[PDB]
Amino acid sequence: SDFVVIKAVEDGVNVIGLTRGTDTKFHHSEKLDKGEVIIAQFTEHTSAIKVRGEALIQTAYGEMK
Amino acid sequence: SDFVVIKAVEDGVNVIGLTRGTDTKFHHSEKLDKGEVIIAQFTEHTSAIKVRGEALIQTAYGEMK
Amino acid sequence: SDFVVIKAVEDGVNVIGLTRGTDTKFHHSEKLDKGEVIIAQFTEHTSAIKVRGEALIQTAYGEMK
Amino acid sequence: SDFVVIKAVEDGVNVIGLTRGTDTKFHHSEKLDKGEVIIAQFTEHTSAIKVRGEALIQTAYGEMK
Amino acid sequence: SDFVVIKAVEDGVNVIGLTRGTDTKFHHSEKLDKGEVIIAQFTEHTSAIKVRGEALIQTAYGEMK
Amino acid sequence: SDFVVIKAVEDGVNVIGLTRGTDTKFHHSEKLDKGEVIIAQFTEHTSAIKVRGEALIQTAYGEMK
Amino acid sequence: SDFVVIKAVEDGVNVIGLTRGTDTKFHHSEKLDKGEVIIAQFTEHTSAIKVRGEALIQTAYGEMK
Amino acid sequence: SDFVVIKAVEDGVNVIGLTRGTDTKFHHSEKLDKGEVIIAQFTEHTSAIKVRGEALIQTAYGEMK
Amino acid sequence: SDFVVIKAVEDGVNVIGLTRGTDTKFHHSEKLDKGEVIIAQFTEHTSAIKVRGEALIQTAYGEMK
Amino acid sequence: SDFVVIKAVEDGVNVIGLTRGTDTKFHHSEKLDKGEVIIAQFTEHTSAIKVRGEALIQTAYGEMK
Amino acid sequence: SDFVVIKAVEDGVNVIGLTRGTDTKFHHSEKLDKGEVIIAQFTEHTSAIKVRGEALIQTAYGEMK
Amino acid sequence: SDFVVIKAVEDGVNVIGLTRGTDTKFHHSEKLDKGEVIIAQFTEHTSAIKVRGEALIQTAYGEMK
Ligand SMILES: N[C@@H](Cc1c[nH]c2ccccc12)C(=O)O
Ligand SMILES: N[C@@H](Cc1c[nH]c2ccccc12)C(=O)O
Ligand SMILES: N[C@@H](Cc1c[nH]c2ccccc12)C(=O)O
Ligand SMILES: N[C@@H](Cc1c[nH]c2ccccc12)C(=O)O
Ligand SMILES: N[C@@H](Cc1c[nH]c2ccccc12)C(=O)O
Ligand SMILES: N[C@@H](Cc1c[nH]c2ccccc12)C(=O)O
Ligand SMILES: N[C@@H](Cc1c[nH]c2ccccc12)C(=O)O
Ligand SMILES: N[C@@H](Cc1c[nH]c2ccccc12)C(=O)O
Ligand SMILES: N[C@@H](Cc1c[nH]c2ccccc12)C(=O)O
Ligand SMILES: N[C@@H](Cc1c[nH]c2ccccc12)C(=O)O
Ligand SMILES: N[C@@H](Cc1c[nH]c2ccccc12)C(=O)O
Ligand SMILES: N[C@@H](Cc1c[nH]c2ccccc12)C(=O)O
Ligand SMILES: N[C@@H](Cc1c[nH]c2ccccc12)C(=O)O
Ligand SMILES: N[C@@H](Cc1c[nH]c2ccccc12)C(=O)O
Ligand SMILES: N[C@@H](Cc1c[nH]c2ccccc12)C(=O)O
Ligand SMILES: N[C@@H](Cc1c[nH]c2ccccc12)C(=O)O
Ligand SMILES: N[C@@H](Cc1c[nH]c2ccccc12)C(=O)O
Ligand SMILES: N[C@@H](Cc1c[nH]c2ccccc12)C(=O)O
Ligand SMILES: N[C@@H](Cc1c[nH]c2ccccc12)C(=O)O
Ligand SMILES: N[C@@H](Cc1c[nH]c2ccccc12)C(=O)O
Ligand SMILES: N[C@@H](Cc1c[nH]c2ccccc12)C(=O)O
Ligand SMILES: N[C@@H](Cc1c[nH]c2ccccc12)C(=O)O
Ligand SMILES: N[C@@H](Cc1c[nH]c2ccccc12)C(=O)O
Ligand SMILES: N[C@@H](Cc1c[nH]c2ccccc12)C(=O)O
Repeated sequence: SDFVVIKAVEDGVNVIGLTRGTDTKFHHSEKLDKGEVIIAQFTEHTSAIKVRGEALIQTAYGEMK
Repeated sequence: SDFVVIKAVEDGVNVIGLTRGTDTKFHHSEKLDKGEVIIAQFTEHTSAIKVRGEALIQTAYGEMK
Repeated sequence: SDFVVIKAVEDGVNVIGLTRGTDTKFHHSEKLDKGEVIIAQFTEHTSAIKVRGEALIQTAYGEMK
Repeated sequence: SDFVVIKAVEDGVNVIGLTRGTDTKFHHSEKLDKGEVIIAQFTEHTSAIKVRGEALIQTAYGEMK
Repeated sequence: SDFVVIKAVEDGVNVIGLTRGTDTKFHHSEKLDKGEVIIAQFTEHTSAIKVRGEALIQTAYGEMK
Repeated sequence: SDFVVIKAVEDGVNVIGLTRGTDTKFHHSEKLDKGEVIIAQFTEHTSAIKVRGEALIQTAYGEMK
Repeated sequence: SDFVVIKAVEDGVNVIGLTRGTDTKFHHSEKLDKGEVIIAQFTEHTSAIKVRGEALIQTAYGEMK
Repeated sequence: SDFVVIKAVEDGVNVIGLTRGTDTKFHHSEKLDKGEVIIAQFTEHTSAIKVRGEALIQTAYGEMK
Repeated sequence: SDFVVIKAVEDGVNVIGLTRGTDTKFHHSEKLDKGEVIIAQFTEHTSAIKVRGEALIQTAYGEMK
Repeated sequence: SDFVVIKAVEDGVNVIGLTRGTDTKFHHSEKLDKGEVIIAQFTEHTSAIKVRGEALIQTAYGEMK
Repeated sequence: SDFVVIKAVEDGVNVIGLTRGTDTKFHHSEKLDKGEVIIAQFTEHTSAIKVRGEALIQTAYGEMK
Repeated sequence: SDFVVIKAVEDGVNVIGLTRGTDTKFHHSEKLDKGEVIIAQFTEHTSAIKVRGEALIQTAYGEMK
């Protein structure tokens, strides 16, 4: 399954999972400080991912700075 | 499934999910402040995505600035 | 499934879904103001998409300007 | 499924769906004025598409000017 | 399924569908005037396509002028 | 399925289908005059194709001149 | 299924089908005179093809002169 | 399945597996000293991976430094 | 299935099929005179092919002169 | 399945298999002397691989020196 | 299935099949004199191939000289 | 299935198969003298391969000298 790579360029970046289904709610958040990385899949329960704060993002479609 | 990457260049960007099926309405709007990103899939419930406001958008077919 | 990316270059763009099946009718029209984007799939209900107004379009086959 | 992208270069372009099956009949027509686009799939009902008038056409096999 | 793109360079181009099966005959002829285009699939009923008249032809294997 | 594109460079080209199975016989011969094209699939019935006369041929493997 | 393209560079080229199975026998031959072409598949009954005489041969692996 | 390659550039890197499902918890943290590498898959149990500390990361989408 | 293309550069080339299964023996030898070609598949009965004599050989992995 | 190639540049490299499943522990350590190589798959039992010591590592995503 | 191409550069090359399964034994050795080629698949019975003597080898991963 | 190509650059190279499953044991070794090659698959029984001694190794991921 598809995934995203998220690296914090500054402290306090939040990576938020949004629920799959008829409803769209916050189900989990991970905080990244500068330099920390999360590699996160889309899953049965997560169909959208929100990132708050300055991050470097890589997906199958390229880089989002 | 396919997805889209949307980064807000200005405050107040709305990323809107439109319902899959015979009927079409907005089922969710995620508001992004400047710099925030959403990576969102097409899903059982979402078959079109509308973006209002100045955003950087990436899909399987490249970039839309 | 395949999808199309449509960006309005000027106010008053309409993105129209045509019904899949023996009958062909417009089932939904989405208005886009300048700068707004819709990323829309072909679906069980939609097998053709009509775009009226000045728009930038991307598909698997490239760009229409 | 495969699809075609058709943009009218002049007013009065007609995009015509032809029936799949033993018989080949016109089952629907869409008119495009200058700059208007249709993105249309081949489907259960449609196995050939006819275009009358000056149009820019894109398919999986390239551009037909 | 595979398809062919045929554009008439002169009036009176005929695009002819030949029947799939043990027997081979012409089940349909679509006449194209100059500039008109047909995008036609191979199908349950059509396993060969004949073009008479001056036409620009595109397939999966490139162009035929 | 795989197909062949055949264009007659002179009058009197014949495109001949050979029967699939234990037995091999000509089941159909299509005459092509100069400039005429046939796009023909391999099928349940046809597992080899013979071309007589001066023709331009395209397949998945390239061009024969 | 895979196929081969065979063009006679001289008169009297023979293209011979060999049987699939425990036994390897000649089951059919086609004669090509100069310029004539056969496009022939491997099939349920043919698992090897022999060519006698000067021919230009194209397969998925390239050209054999 | 998809995997990640993580190399510690300094001592004290932690590679953390997050649980797949409705709940998201850290189920394992692997410490890496300078120069040590982990190559870790996404799995039935693990649907996101967090990396803390200065690390070189490679995925299908390229490198993070 | 995969195949090999073998052209005799000299008279007396032998193309030998070796049996698939626990036991290995030659089940067929096809003798090629200069210029003759065999295009031969791997099959239910043939899992290795031996060529004796000077031949030009092409496979999925390129040429062997 | 995916695999990794690991070559020891110094004596005492350990290649460690981590268990697939809810629990994570080290089920095997292969010690490599200088120049020795292990080519190791991900498997039913191994879903992460840890390398301690100076090694040259290759995976589907390139080299890690 | 995958295969290997082996050409003897000097007399006395041996191509040896090793048995698939819990046990590993030589089940067949084919001698190749200078210039002779074997194209051999991996099979139900053969899961490793040993080549002794000076040989040119081609596989999906390239050439060994 | 995936395979590896191993050529001995010096005498006395040992290629060792390690068992698939909960246990990781050596089940077979092949010795290669200078210039000798083994092409070995991963299999039901073998999920890791160890090489002792100076060898040239090729896999799907490139060359390991
Ligand atoms: N338990 C979550 C873990 C997860 C995966 N991707 C995420 C993105 C954001 C937050 C959490 C996650 C899930 O399986 O869906
Ligand atoms: N619950 C929504 C979440 C979602 C996915 N993609 C979206 C695009 C826009 C808005 C919401 C979404 C869904 O599963 O469909
Ligand atoms: N990328 C996957 C995510 C996924 C995993 N399991 C799922 C089950 C149902 C729907 C989606 C999923 C998909 O869109 O398919
Ligand atoms: N409810 C519509 C939403 C949609 C998808 N693509 C579209 C294109 C145009 C208009 C509406 C749509 C559907 O699932 O089919
Ligand atoms: N791209 C997928 C989206 C999707 C995921 N799960 C679905 C379930 C039903 C319909 C569509 C979906 C599709 O068109 O199929
Ligand atoms: N491009 C898809 C559209 C689609 C999604 N779900 C469907 C269900 C039925 C028919 C078509 C669809 C297709 O042609 O298959
Ligand atoms: N109802 C038509 C819609 C359509 C798709 N492609 C077309 C091309 C031309 C005209 C109509 C169409 C169908 O499903 O087949
Ligand atoms: N009814 C025809 C339509 C058609 C498709 N391709 C064609 C080519 C030529 C003529 C007609 C056709 C069919 O389904 O087969
Ligand atoms: N390109 C598709 C067109 C198609 C869509 N839905 C279909 C249903 C039946 C037959 C054909 C189709 C095909 O020929 O396969
Ligand atoms: N009825 C023939 C039509 C055909 C397809 N390819 C051909 C090539 C040559 C001659 C006839 C054909 C068939 O289905 O097989
Ligand atoms: N290219 C397709 C054409 C096709 C569509 N629907 C079919 C139904 C039966 C036979 C052929 C077809 C094929 O050879 O299969
Ligand atoms: N190229 C196809 C031709 C084909 C279409 N339908 C078939 C049915 C049976 C045998 C062959 C066919 C094949 O070799 O398979
Ligand atoms: N009836 C033969 C036709 C054929 C296909 N490929 C060939 C090559 C050589 C000779 C005959 C053939 C068959 O189906 O097998
Ligand atoms: N009857 C043999 C024909 C054959 C195919 N490939 C070969 C290679 C060598 C010799 C004979 C063959 C078979 O089906 O297997
Ligand atoms: N990348 C795989 C991970 C995986 C392996 N086995 C699984 C079983 C269930 C769910 C996920 C998995 C996936 O998303 O599918
Ligand atoms: N190239 C095909 C030829 C083929 C068609 N039908 C077959 C039936 C059995 C064996 C082979 C075939 C193959 O090797 O599979
Ligand atoms: N009977 C052997 C033939 C064979 C295939 N590849 C080989 C490599 C070496 C020796 C023999 C073979 C088998 O089917 O497995
Ligand atoms: N390349 C095919 C050869 C093959 C065709 N038909 C077969 C039947 C049984 C075994 C092998 C075959 C394979 O290894 O599978
Ligand atoms: N037992 C864990 C091992 C694992 C795989 N990938 C990981 C990433 C981080 C931490 C642990 C792991 C699992 O199968 O899921
Ligand atoms: N890469 C494979 C590893 C694997 C092999 N056999 C397995 C059995 C069960 C689970 C995983 C595996 C996978 O994730 O699927
Ligand atoms: N490369 C093939 C070899 C093979 C052919 N037939 C087989 C039957 C059983 C096991 C292996 C095979 C594989 O690993 O699958
Ligand atoms: N009998 C062993 C043969 C083998 C394949 N690859 C190997 C690598 C090393 C040693 C032995 C092997 C097996 O099937 O697994
Ligand atoms: N018995 C182990 C062998 C193994 C494969 N990959 C490994 C990586 C590290 C250590 C051991 C292994 C297994 O099948 O999983
Ligand atoms: N690369 C193969 C190895 C393999 C061959 N045969 C197998 C049987 C069972 C498990 C693994 C295999 C895989 O992991 O899929």
